[PDB]
Amino acid sequence: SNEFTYSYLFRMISHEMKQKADQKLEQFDITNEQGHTLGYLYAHQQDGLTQNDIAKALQRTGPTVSNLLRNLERKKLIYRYVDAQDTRRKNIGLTTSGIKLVEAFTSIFDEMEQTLVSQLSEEENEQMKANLTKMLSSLQ
Amino acid sequence: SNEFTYSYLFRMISHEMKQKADQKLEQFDITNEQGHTLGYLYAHQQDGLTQNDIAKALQRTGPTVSNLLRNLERKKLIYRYVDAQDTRRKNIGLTTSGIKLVEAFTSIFDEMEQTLVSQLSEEENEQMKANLTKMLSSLQ
Ligand SMILES: CC[n+]1c(-c2ccccc2)c2cc(N)ccc2c2ccc(N)cc21
Ligand SMILES: CC[n+]1c(-c2ccccc2)c2cc(N)ccc2c2ccc(N)cc21
Ligand SMILES: [K+]
Ligand SMILES: [K+]
Repeated sequence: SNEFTYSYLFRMISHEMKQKADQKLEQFDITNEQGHTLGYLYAHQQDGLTQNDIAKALQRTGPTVSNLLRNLERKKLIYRYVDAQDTRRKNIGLTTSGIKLVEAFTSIFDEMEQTLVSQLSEEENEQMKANLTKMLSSLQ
Repeated sequence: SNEFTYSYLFRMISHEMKQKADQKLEQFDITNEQGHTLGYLYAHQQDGLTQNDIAKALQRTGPTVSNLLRNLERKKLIYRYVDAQDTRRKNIGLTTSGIKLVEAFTSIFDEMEQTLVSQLSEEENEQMKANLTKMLSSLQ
């Protein structure tokens, strides 16, 4: 409808999506930082990740990353295994519970997006995302 | 672009609009409640508003409204004048500084909206607002 400002519609949609996601998030009890770490591992552990690599990629310091990985390992969401190429070296990866956790978190957003996408045709979705991007561009 | 989720675009646009509005808002130093009161007065003072009317419309109690109007009157943003129809009665309205303040606040959003609207054609804007409303509908 034309009775609403873009500000209102965007505020409400964003608020609602946030509320749903948050209500879904309160049962993980894991840190934002740790969530980002687990997601990075989900996306890149096939590269054989070391602590330093995680530090660089996360743009955090070594001891902070150490703290995170220590806490995640305590929770049994990650583990360290001997490198297949070089048995001298160790790599960090997800455990089963970690993979499950990342997939759940991600499924929340994938389902939300799919819900939104299914309301419009492919062309309508394409036009919508393009106009949204133009608008945001107009906001910077 | 299709590389972004609706969640991202809506979060960013809403965040940005919020940041701009807030940065514009920090120089009024007046309450949210008082802002709403002043806006209601801007929209309806021609009806000859009484304290009770404001209470009903704002869905607040009498003494709370009294507190608000007391503070607004202290700041010289509102005033009480004798009713033209019934000199027995008094009405609440904006002063000059109040009208100016409401117009400034409102101009922030009108300008923001106009900025957003000018990026798209009228048909594009109409389609966009309609799809946004459908989507929000899909979120409730
Ligand atoms: C970095 C995004 N992010 C956030 C997050 C951090 C800050 C603000 C907003 C959301 C997050 C927040 C909570 N509570 C739980 C899990 C995650 C998470 C999990 C995985 C991932 N790949 C990114 C994640
Ligand atoms: C009621 C909207 N609202 C809010 C507001 C309140 C709560 C949350 C968000 C914005 C507001 C917040 C500040 N700081 C200053 C002025 C106003 C305002 C002013 C006029 C109006 N007609 C509505 C107004
Ligand atoms: K790895
Ligand atoms: K009045």
